[PDB]
Amino acid sequence: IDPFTAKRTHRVINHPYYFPFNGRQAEDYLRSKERGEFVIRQSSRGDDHLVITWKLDKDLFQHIDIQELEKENPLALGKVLIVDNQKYNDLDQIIVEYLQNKVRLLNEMTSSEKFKSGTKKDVVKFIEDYSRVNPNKSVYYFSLNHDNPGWFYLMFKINANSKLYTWNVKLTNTGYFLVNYNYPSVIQLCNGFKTLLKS
Repeated sequence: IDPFTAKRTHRVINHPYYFPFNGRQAEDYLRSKERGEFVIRQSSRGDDHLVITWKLDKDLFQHIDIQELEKENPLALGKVLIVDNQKYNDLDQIIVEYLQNKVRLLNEMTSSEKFKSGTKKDVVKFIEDYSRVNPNKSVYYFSLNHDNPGWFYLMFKINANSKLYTWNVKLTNTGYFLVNYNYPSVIQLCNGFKTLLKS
C-alpha cells in the first residue's frame, strides 16, 4: 500500500481546473453545480494517478481514474494519460473527447422519451402500473442507477403478467454498453434491445 497520498504528499497540477480537493470535498463542491461540471484532483494514493470528479445528477457523481505514464519525475504530469484503457495526450483531450462525450450521451438518454426519472423503486412501481394500462403490450424504460454511478437500469415487461426484468447499461464515452456491444446512440440502443429479445 502506497504512502504517497493526497494528504501526505500533495501535488499541484498546472491546470485551471485542478483543485486541492479530495473525493468527498470534490463531491460537496459539485453539489451546488450543474451536470457536467467537474474538478481535476489528485488521487487518494499514488504519484501516478489523477481523478476527474464530475456531476451526473443530483447527488450522483463519478470519479474518473486517470493513469499517468511517461512522467519526468514523481511530481510532473505524465506525458501520456490512460482513461478507461484509452490513450490521451493531455488533460484537455480527456475533458473534450472523454468527459464531454459522456455528458453528451448522458443528456441524450435523460432527454429521451424512454427515460424515466426517479429511484429504482419508484421506477419499478411506475412500470408495473404502466404495463397494466395496455396489458397485452410490452413496455421498457431506462433509469439512472444511483448505486453505481455511470450505469442505467433497463427495465422491461413482455406484458402485464410477465416478470419484470432488469438489465444493466453502462455509459461510456463512445456509447451505451449493453451485454456485449457498445451502441453509439439511444435509437440504436433501443433497436439492439429489441433484437436481443428475438434470439
